[PDB]
Amino acid sequence: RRFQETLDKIRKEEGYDFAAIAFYESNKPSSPIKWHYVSGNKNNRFKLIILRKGRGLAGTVMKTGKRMVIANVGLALGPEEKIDYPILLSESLTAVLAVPLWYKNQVYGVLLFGQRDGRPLPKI
Ligand SMILES: [Cl-]
Repeated sequence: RRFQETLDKIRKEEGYDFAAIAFYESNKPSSPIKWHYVSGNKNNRFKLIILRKGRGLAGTVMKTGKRMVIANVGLALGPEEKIDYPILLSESLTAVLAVPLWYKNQVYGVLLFGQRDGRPLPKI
């Protein structure tokens, strides 16, 4: 599809190990947010991630409408506090960049880029 092919292209061209897109699961008022599309994923455990608004990497970006950058997960977060950003755990991400996706001044999704094994973030 359009989203999948765009996702694989940007991830490869930007020199990232992983990429994902989160959206609200449904139209329902108390709908959770979930990682819907992935590129460079090691497993399908990202599908176990259920985020309420304001929770996880996707929920935080969705709520604020502001990018989130973690240049070094090991320095920025305690190993125990990683459960608050579950994609970091299922995908063993060591650095992340998460940006809001906008449509007509409204955030509809979260685009995430991640590095593994201590590979630094390329220029943002
Ligand atoms: Cl997450």
